[PDB]
Amino acid sequence: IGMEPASLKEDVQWHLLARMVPFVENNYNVCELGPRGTGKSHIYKECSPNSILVSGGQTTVANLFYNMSSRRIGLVGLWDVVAFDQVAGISFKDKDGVQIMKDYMASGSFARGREQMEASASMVFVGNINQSVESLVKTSHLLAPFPEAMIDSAFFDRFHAYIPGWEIPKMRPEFFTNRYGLIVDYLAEFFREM
Amino acid sequence: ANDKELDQLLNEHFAGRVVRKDLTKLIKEGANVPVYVLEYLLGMYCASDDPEIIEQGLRNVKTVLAENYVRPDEAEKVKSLVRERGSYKVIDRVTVKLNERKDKYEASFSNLGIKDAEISAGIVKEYEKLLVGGIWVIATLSYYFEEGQTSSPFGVSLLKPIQMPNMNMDELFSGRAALSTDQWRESLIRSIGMEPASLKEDVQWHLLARMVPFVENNYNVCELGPRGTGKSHIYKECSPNSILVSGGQTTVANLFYNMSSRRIGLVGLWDVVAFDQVAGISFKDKDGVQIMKDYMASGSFARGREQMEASASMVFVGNINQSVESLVKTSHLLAPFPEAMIDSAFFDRFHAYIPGWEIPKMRPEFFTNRYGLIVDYLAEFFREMRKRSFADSIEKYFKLGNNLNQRDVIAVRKTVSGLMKLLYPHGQFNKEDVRQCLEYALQVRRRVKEQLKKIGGMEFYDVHFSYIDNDTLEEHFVSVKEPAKPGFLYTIGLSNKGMPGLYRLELQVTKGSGKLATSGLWNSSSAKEQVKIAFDYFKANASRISGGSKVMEHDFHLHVVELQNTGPLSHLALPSLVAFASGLLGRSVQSQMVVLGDMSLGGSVTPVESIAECLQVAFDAGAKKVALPMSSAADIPTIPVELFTKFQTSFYADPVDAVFKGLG
Repeated sequence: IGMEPASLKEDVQWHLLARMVPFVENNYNVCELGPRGTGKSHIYKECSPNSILVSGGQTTVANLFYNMSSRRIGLVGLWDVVAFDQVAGISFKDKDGVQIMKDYMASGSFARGREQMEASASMVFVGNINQSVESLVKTSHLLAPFPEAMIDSAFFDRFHAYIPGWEIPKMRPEFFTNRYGLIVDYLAEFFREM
Repeated sequence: ANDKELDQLLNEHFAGRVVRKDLTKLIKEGANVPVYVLEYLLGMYCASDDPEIIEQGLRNVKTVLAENYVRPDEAEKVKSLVRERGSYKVIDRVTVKLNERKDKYEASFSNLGIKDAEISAGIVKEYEKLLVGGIWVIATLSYYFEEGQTSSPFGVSLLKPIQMPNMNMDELFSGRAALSTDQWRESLIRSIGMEPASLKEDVQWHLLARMVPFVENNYNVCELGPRGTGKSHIYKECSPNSILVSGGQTTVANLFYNMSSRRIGLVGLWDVVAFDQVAGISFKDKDGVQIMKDYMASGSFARGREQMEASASMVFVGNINQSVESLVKTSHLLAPFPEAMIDSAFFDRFHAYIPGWEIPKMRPEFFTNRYGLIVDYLAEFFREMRKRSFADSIEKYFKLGNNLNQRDVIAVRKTVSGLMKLLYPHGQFNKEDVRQCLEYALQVRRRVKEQLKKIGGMEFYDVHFSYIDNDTLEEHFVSVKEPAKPGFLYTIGLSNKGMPGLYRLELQVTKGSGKLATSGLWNSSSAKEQVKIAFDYFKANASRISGGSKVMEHDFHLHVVELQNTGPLSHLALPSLVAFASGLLGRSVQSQMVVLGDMSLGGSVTPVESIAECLQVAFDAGAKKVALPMSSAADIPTIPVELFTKFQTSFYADPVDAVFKGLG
């Protein structure tokens, strides 16, 4: 991925491995919240062609899942990993978007219109930390940076992991390895075939 | 031991057609090939239950599904392997159509993208399910191309179904007849994954009520219960032919008819449609409530330029947060429904209320791990069973009571037909089983009728659901487990049979023209005439009793509710007159009074016949007060004084004095 194993502690290496876990698991929903500059999204935009990053926070339900007009499957049918960056920006025009998301990430398939479609895409929520971890624990829940529209126990309970984005240090050149590494899409196709 | 005998019975009469359930969740994960495919594959390979047999079958199933599955995006790649190698095994959903222009059988693969594969007549005639909705199969696709040919070079050489190929009526009915009713019921309960031995028999009947919608065409039912009672699992994972409208935001364009696309809504594609989280139901279009009313009324709804018929059965699954008794005393149990649909006629549509509170929360001792029916098997069982009808089986043994009008008759008939189809598909059944299914149907219908009563007032008061035996002519009354207002009182009297009974009289007074109407008098002409005499006395004595209230300017209806099932009551003049006085003056009758005796048109009161049993009933009723004529004073010594000691007795001189004693 370009990180230096010798320059990182073993726990941070485990966290980075947890970052790539979704690439091998079908319908893996994972949420990571971490400080800026910690290289959260680099793995999701540079290190894999089977992963897509959705920025801007505003995206339509049909675009992700299935279009009534064009009768074609959405992003979940096209990429192995779908990653929502800047989770604070997540907003849906339809109110059922949250419900259809919940059904999808619960069952791996969604019934929209008259038809139920399967999808093995794994969903990731990458967000920025604004306040210290101790203060966040004392005053609120760690999932606070999600907008109020999706702050729900049922919505969060489908999540399988909350990655400690604070534990990984902010990206610095000594963290960027310069040794021999596996080919990027070699590793990506490895992930796909596993 | 009995469950083991059930296993051998299933293996004898459902060979390769049933399977256990723990392996299903073991292989569940999230990979592919939906659950019924998995469990049919388990049933075909894993025959016995030797630990080695079980484990090897599991490993074989997993390795086969992991080796011969094809994902869509790589499908073209597979084609090349077919071309260069000449033959290749693939797992795919195949659907077969007859090309009459070429007069050949043309199979299409949903994932591979082949739309014109050639398939032999023998294979398609072997598995008729290829011609219905397409099935996941393992196929050895072969490639053979000729220059200038018109037929597609891709042909199917070998095809093995990973799903069920067929269901036979005769072996099905024979296997059902091979088991007892309790055994069959527990078999179906285990089929969903529930352990019947961990659930009470009444919970088993409620579970069967849950499967009732799948088997009866155009069946409306509502079930409200606490969180985690397992309401939605049946309607989501236990049927490929049912749908659960999530989010509450359903549009009549999406639900009934999208006139933009000229396409019928959901009600045309699924056998069961269920609304979870009923409180969240909100219709953007105003027609939603009325279109649902009409569809439940007929099963056919008019939209745009066409009348469309649909047989989808409608289920309303809801969550209750408060205790049962709180909603019972403070509200109606149909409270969770949104205010927009809280209407008498809308809930009049419903054929049954399932008591979700009586359902205990799921806990793996409730989850069976024994042999069960295949979910695909049971679902297509329901689908086939929908074509039949046992609704006329009720007339052979019982007749319905007069308190159920046409719609209540329709609802109970549909429910009894559904239970008959579930428990006795073979068509042979006894009079006791008809009794049981009929009484359950009457319970749920009466529950709905009580809710309609509480919501709408007068027009749903006839809630005394009962059924009469054809042979013994005995009537059985069935009920539900779960400062009197003016015009409300109690009376004790001998029935037509001469036995003492207590009855509640309820008078509703509105503005009108002085008319009087009666209900709940068991069509007794003498009782109606007693009521008419009482009202004539009330009109004649309006000045004496009311002191100015006009009887002529108001309309009155009085209803009789029987509490002890003693029979029809004849003498009603005095209680009716007391009801008139209480309702018109708006003064509550004093608590725990029973109005007794009868009065003639001239105002003469009659002694209470068998005053001893009447006052004993008053004691047993929880009363503390008695209103009695002076003619029953000579009957005072005939009762022990200790029985009198629990009442504060108030005698009266005339019916007007009876009014004064009652109102205080």
